[PDB]
Amino acid sequence: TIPSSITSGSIFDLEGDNPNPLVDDSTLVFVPLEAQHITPNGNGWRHEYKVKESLRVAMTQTYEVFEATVKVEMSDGGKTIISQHHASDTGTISKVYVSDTDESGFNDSVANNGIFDVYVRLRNTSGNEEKFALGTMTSGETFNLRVVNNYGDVEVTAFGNSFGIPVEDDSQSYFKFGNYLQSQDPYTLDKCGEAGNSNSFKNCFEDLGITESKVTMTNVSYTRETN
Ligand SMILES: [Ca+2]
Repeated sequence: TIPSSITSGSIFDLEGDNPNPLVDDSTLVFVPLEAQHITPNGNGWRHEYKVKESLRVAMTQTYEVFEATVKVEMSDGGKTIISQHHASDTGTISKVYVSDTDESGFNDSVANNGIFDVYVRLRNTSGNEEKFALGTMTSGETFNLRVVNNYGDVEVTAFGNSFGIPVEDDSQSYFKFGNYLQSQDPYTLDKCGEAGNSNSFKNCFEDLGITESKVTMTNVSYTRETN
């Protein structure tokens, strides 16, 4: 069953109220094309859970483990962030992607061919992102995701591949997970749409041919200890 920290809101706040991700006691379904949740600075639509403001502390002050069995069904060319450590500012600290773009450096890296790269970017102590390819998948396939924050040393494992480094600390950091669909051309990597304008993203996803984007998470666990 889905942990109560999620289902009850004791730890996580929901972004995108409808539909609710809990489709049965053991399954989370994140569908940003339906939830269509936005923020002032966002660059797409999201359906996502986030650690609530009151519990946030420095990356170096918690031990967190998130694990999930993740199935992804998404139109060719789609790109989403399915888990991330977010900074206090607009920064990010860790991001895990499922992505069908021409961005170089991954196992596929071929735009719009239905083969999604699964990779991670981790922001190091110098403030620079390091990226690492974990695997590839086609729509409908499933993989295992494990994200660990060991007091500032962040590790991601998927498809049996692991990568981790110490990350730039942020005093009010927070973990999020779900399906944050990115409004971006997969060929050119140009962003599409206008911040805060939900209709703009509507039109972007139509033009990008993104008519399916469903992240299903099962066998989910989350632990959090603070120091
Ligand atoms: Ca591809």
